Amino acid sequence: LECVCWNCGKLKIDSSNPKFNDTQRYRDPKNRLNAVWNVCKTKMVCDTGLSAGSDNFDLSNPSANMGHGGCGAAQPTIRKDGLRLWGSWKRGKDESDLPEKRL
Repeated sequence: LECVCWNCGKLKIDSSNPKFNDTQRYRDPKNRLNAVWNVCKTKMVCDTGLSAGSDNFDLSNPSANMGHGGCGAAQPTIRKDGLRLWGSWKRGKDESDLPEKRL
């Protein structure tokens, strides 16, 4: 659940991130899952393939602009409570907004 998007169900990360391929190197399925989850447990938003922060529009190599097609939905923080799972959404940078906690 942490590794997968909450709404579209797609992986939060794609081959775009070099760390993703570094994790993909692993042959054991368990180790691959551990690595991918370790990388993806920080991504709180389903990336839409548009890296915000790079203003250089390189037209020489269009091959590096095809995102997996994410929906941008905010991701929750998942915690274990006995036999239950709790998901806490956090919105924006403002600290006055209480996170939305749902079972």
